[PDB]
Amino acid sequence: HHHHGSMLQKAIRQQQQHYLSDEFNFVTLPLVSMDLPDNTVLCTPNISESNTIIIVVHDTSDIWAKRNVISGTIDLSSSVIIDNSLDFIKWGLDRKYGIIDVNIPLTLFEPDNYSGMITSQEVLIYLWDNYIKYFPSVAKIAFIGIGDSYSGIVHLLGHRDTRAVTKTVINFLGDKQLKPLVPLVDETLSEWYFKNSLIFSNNSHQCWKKPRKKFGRVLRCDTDGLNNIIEERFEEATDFILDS
Amino acid sequence: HHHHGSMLQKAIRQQQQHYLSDEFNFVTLPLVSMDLPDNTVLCTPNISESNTIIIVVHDTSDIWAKRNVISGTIDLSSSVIIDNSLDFIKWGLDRKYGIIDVNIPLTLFEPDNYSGMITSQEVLIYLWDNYIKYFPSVAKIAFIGIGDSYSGIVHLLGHRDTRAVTKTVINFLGDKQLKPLVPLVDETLSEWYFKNSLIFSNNSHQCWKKPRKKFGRVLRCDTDGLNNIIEERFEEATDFILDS
Repeated sequence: HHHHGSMLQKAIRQQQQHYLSDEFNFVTLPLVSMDLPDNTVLCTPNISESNTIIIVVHDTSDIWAKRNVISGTIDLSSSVIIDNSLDFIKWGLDRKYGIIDVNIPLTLFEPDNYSGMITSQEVLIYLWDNYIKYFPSVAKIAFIGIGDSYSGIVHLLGHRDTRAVTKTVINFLGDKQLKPLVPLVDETLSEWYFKNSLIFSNNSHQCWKKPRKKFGRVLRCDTDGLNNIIEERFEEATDFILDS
Repeated sequence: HHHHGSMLQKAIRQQQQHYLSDEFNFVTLPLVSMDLPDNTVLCTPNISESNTIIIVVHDTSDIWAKRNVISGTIDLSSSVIIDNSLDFIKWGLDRKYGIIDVNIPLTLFEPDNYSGMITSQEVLIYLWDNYIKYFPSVAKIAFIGIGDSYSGIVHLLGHRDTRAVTKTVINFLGDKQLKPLVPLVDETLSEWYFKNSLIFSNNSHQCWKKPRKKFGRVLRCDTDGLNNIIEERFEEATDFILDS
């Protein structure tokens, strides 16, 4: 039986690309000279001329579907995309913010997602060095990282001076492993990162079973599951964003 | 939550198209002037110059995947295509037969698959009237219909004189409804159809809980599930094929 997991990852991002184009006319941010698909990064038009930007980073979205229990096969008509960034996108558009949506493919068929995290680091560095750094009108960025993909955000904070425009970082972690920030340029960054971040994790997390300050203010949600903790704490998150 | 079922149907057929091209260099049979995708019908090269053709008709393949039980989401790395026609394709290639593979999209989001069956009827009529009818070297066709898609086959038998080249029809039914053949051109066809068909259905089927001759020799397998009854009776099927 032939695996179908990679095809699915691309099918998911492509339907997302479709909705975001039809509904809010997003577009692609050519991440040329990297062997990643075009719709990896998507963004509001005239993003270059935007004041405030929300940048949402995530791994491929989950698919929920019922499953004929004994055949074990997936009910195609019940299949839906659980898009954890869509509500942040709609929230920011409704305040005329610039939106950047980054999609990082999961590393399937491997003990964990180390490699996906590395890709996340590389894409956010490309984004910052070739774009954004050359955005004239950008003032105030908020970063939202869903799942493992958040590694790319923390990496960028530590490997680029950034505090000129970065006002908030949010991480909806779930059951994933906490990402440390190890500053390279400035040690103040440790204190800044703790006072300007929210790291939302599953109630059932390994931690709390003592998180150190390099991790940046970890909070224990009352539920589990990325979708659940985002629903649970979307207001606390957006609240925290606006006060910066 | 946005449905994802249609995208999936196209993603499945497209990975199939990939394997069949890389592994046996299949190609597309332009079904022009119909608003169906290119990879609907796929076939061995030089099909026009083939003596014996196996024609395998099926609905979109199932996807099996484990599912994180409480989040309810699908394990992408465990996801696989359950391709019920692949073993017939490999069986026929290993005897140098011509292969034609027809894919009919399921009608998702509707009480049943009436519409898909109608599409199946239309594609096999297009195939027979614009192609095949004009194949010089074709002698001996066997039809294999998986699931509801078999309706297109029965329809063609009754709406076109066909017995010049059709030697066997096989239907791996499962739990679907039996397709009657109502001859239009010739009444002998009822007797021919019963003596030249095998209709394999699930042990748990509605029938046997008395099938009439218009249905063409229904057999009760010992298991349930298309994949299971094909595994169970692949030899009986191929056996029945060769004796014609």
